Amino acid sequence: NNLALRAELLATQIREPLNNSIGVLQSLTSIGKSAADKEEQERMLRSLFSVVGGVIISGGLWPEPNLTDPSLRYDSLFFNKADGQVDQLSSWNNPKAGGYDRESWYLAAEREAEGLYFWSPVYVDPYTRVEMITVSTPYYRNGQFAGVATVDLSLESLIQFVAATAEQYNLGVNLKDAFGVEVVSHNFRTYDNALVSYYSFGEFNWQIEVVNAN
Ligand SMILES: [Cl-]
Repeated sequence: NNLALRAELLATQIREPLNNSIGVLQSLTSIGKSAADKEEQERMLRSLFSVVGGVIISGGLWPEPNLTDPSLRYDSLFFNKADGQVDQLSSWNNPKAGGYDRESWYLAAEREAEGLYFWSPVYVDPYTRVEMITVSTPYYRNGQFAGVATVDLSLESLIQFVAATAEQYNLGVNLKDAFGVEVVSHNFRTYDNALVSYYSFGEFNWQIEVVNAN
């Protein structure tokens, strides 16, 4: 057959939500690095999450906190794509609740070099309750680290996309993340010396194993 070719075609599709998330992150960092005030940034972030599609379901800006008046310490700008409307959530900003600067996806990007991207483990967002993977990156202002930008990928949407694509190409696929978690497993099994095509998106990035479907 043409297993290796179809496996590359599948990998190219699996790459789309990855590329898509990076692109949205770059828009977020543009907004964070800009001179826009907070109401203007909220406006642009709402518009951004209104226009993005695919598996992107939520995300936003996470300024370095000022740990005062309790309501002032945290001023995250976090947006969730619900009917089809976009909601801004304030849930991370009450100090009593712990704040956001100790979260894995914040810490991974904190004070890192602009232009580096970090992938969170799978988790259920404690406030939107959506199971997701998060890509994060730092943004800077005046040379000084200013905060973290995030984009959340819906796991459910990613699974449906990867599995539907594999099925169209008459493939089975297992996709694992940088923590070894099985993100998607669609019609994947090995017996009678079936060939497996392996493709790595990076040493600590996603991995796929691909078989022909019968
Ligand atoms: Cl699955």
